[PDB]
Amino acid sequence: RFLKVKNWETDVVLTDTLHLKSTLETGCTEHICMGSIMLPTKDQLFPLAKEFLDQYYSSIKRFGSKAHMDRLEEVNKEIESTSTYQLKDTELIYGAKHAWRNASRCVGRIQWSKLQVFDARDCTTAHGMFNYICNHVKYATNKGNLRSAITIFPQRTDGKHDFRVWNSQLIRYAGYKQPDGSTLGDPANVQFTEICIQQGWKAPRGRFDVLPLLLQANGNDPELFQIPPELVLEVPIRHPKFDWFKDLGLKWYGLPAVSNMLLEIGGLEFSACPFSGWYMGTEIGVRDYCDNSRYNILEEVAKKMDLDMRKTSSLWKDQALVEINIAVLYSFQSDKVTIVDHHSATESFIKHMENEYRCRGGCPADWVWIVPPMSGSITPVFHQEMLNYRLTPSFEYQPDPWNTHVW
Amino acid sequence: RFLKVKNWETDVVLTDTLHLKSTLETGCTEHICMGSIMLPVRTKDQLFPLAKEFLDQYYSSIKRFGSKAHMDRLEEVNKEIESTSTYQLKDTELIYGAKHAWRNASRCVGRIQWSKLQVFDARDCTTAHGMFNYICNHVKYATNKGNLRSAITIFPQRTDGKHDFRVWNSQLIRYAGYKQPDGSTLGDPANVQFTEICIQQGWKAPRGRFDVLPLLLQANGNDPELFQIPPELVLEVPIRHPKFDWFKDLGLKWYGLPAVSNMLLEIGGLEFSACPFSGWYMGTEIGVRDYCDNSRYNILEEVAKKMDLDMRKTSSLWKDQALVEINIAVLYSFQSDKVTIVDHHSATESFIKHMENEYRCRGGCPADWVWIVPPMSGSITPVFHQEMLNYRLTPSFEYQPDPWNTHVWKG
Ligand code: HEM
Ligand code: HEM
Ligand SMILES: C[C@H](O)[C@H](O)[C@H]1CNc2nc(N)[nH]c(=O)c2N1
Ligand SMILES: C[C@H](O)[C@H](O)[C@H]1CNc2nc(N)[nH]c(=O)c2N1
Ligand SMILES: CN(CCC[C@H](N)C(=O)O)C(=N)NO
Ligand SMILES: CN(CCC[C@H](N)C(=O)O)C(=N)NO
Ligand SMILES: [Zn+2]
Repeated sequence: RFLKVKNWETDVVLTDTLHLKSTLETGCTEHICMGSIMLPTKDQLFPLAKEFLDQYYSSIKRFGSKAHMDRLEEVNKEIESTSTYQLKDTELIYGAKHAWRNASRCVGRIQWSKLQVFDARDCTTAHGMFNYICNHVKYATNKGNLRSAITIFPQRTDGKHDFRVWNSQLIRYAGYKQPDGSTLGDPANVQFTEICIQQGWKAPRGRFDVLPLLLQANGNDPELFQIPPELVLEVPIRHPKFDWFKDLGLKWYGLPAVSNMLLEIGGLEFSACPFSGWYMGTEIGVRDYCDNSRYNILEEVAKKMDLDMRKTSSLWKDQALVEINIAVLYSFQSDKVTIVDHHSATESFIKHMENEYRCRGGCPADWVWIVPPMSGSITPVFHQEMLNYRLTPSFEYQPDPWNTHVW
Repeated sequence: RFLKVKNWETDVVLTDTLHLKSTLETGCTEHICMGSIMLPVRTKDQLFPLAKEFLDQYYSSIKRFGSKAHMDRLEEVNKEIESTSTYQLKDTELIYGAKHAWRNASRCVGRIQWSKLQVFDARDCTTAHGMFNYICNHVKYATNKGNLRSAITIFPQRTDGKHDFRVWNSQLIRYAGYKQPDGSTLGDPANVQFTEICIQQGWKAPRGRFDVLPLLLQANGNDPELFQIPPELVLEVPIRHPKFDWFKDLGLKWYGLPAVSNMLLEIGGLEFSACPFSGWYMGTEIGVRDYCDNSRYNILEEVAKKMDLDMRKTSSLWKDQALVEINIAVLYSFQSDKVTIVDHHSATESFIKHMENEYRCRGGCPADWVWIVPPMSGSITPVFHQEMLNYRLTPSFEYQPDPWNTHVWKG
């Protein structure tokens, strides 16, 4: 019931009690660990509501006060009457900050309490969604001095009037299969791009075409919009030592903004809740650039560095990887766009874990996602035992809308 | 039930049925994953089903399930258990058992090799000197002048828990660590406590940065005894770099034979508390962990100093740069001296092939992603992208408490 986690580099042992407040299921059993798997009515709603208001009122030191009991009554009244209920602005902000706080795959949670919440629950159309999103984009980007933000569209009702951003992130690049057989641009977005084209988008068929937004309001058929090019801050990639690096013609965008997740607060479901912070360097330079099913540039880069690519044991892939990652960090820092390196981010997360342990009784963390995709063991998180469990409010995966939508 | 795992790089999907045969616990529950936790005297009653399960597995593997030889062996084992409270494995079963413990070892990336294991039967051993002799022969055999061969040596099983055979060393070959009065450490900080025990037992310490530790060997529950492995049997590799000529002046070397000696081998309910085994190194074990962990030799600074990297900010990736150069050095050195070693690309790629074959032929391959993914360059290896299922099959290798914590000293 009381659980210990040990850091094997420092011997510091922490005690976790927060896991006893765990709501949802992990995917694991006593027989099988699924730690590495990517994706493992009125009566339902009141305990969920209660559980949430209880933690809310506890957080503002007013547990069992008049205002607390009155609110539970009011919400109780409203559920019984309307089958759903509405959050106060205060609850909405608390809920969103806590969904981030509870995100076990997020290394950047030291920042959790500095989140700008944009309430877009008064939104009714796709043009309105586009407006809200442009405003979020400009606010978060802040001319390169990035600020964390979330924009929250209206909650699910009967489930046939869902708000959804069909895009996986607000800003991503198009993917195109060619007669050649190869892939131009980002192979991860080939399918979404096809959906855009069949919906009407004139694709310029280039390597780094910022995708348009495909926005769905009120369960209606989704609609296309180009984000003002002037609002999409992009960074050309160069190297502080390699003159040739720029000739690869690589760029990335400054704003990482996940737009396909579902925010659950007090049982209510917010199916459109795009949020953004800022990049850790490895996300772009290791994953986006070097994954075999992504831009897959290691082969080209190693060539230009004239490494011996005959045998895997020369560590040529490893050498190029480091340089590509040096260039990403340098390019962002030179253009004054917020970015964090994996050493600094993981050092912060360890400090955050210690704060959460002493102030909250723990910190759900998924080691598989928290450890950076390069240089794992030279970052402190590699050596830190973590317990993974699901707390609410939460960000959840949800099915991609094209498989769900009834046109 | 059928469980699917996906590779997110290739979209190849595999189906696991093998997990249905898993008995032991993971530490995880429906409410908590303990997948990153390092560490999450049997009755007659508990012993017979364990023996039965094992013997059924053994007889199935040789295509003799339900045969007269199978049934006679169950009855013979049953009788032996009721009469003596334990039983003895036939040589054939011991070999099968030891190979399957390796096959089942979910944290081992080298399992493509599982069917090629030389098993040395040391169950006739009675004394610490006997153990020393067995271990010397294991080292010489496995080393093979640099052309490493996988091996395990199996000492007598647990009886009453008061007569255990144990190798107190965590690996047969390791370097001493010494805590200085000024709080710094000479040698390997991981081995300070064990080095202190050795000294107290009467080892005369040379007190340098790479002193091969003596063996501390416990036979039949007696107090352990010290022995020095003959130096001519300990193959070592001076570390140098293919392009950086100052690298040799760091004074680094490592030993060629990685030989885990502190684990417990479970076969058919029987417990083999001393079962040292060895394969060969994957380069990152030495170049990433042994050299660059902060709590190990911790050489990152000195290497980066010598490379003249910008060290004023982490975001130069200086640590990452030094790290790669050190790992190139380790692979180059071992290759140049004709000592078996495998790089993390080759080893992970082979593991994925192994894993896919096991799914097809066996119905699964339990694997601990946290341990399988190498400690540098994670996602440019195919294992990072492979979903895995972790579960516990027997025969198995298990952790056991350190013997200095449990031993009853006789004096
Ligand atoms: C402030 C800067 C932030 C940093 C440096 C950061 C860091 C990261 C990183 C590196 C990942 C892994 C991404 C991947 O591999 O695909 C991640 C995942 C995640 N983060 Fe953050 N984060 C930040 C802000 C935020 C914010 C503002 C939120 C929500 C308000 C958030 C919630 C999440 C969630 C839910 C995931 C998992 C997403 C998934 O499963 O795909 N993070 N974080
Ligand atoms: C043949 C070459 C082999 C290679 C390249 C290899 C590779 C590895 C590596 C890199 C690890 C992780 C080590 C660490 O981080 O401490 C490991 C773990 C392990 N391997 Fe192997 N292995 C090999 C042979 C063997 C053999 C012969 C056995 C036993 C018969 C074995 C059983 C295990 C076990 C039980 C672990 C887990 C150790 C622990 O939990 O501390 N392996 N393997
Ligand atoms: C199969 C495995 O779970 C998968 O590759 C994970 C591993 N760790 C990860 N870690 C992060 N941060 N992001 C990812 O997409 C992944 N992918
Ligand atoms: C806390 C964490 O489980 C621990 O540091 C693990 C991570 N993965 C590992 N993987 C291997 N191969 N060896 C290790 O010692 C570790 N250490
Ligand atoms: C969640 N993450 C954004 C994910 C972006 C993605 N990994 C990418 O590398 O493009 C993040 N840094 N939060 O803002
Ligand atoms: C288990 N592993 C050996 C472990 C050795 C350890 N990583 C070391 O570097 O000393 C191995 N390759 N087996 O042969
Ligand atoms: Zn688990």
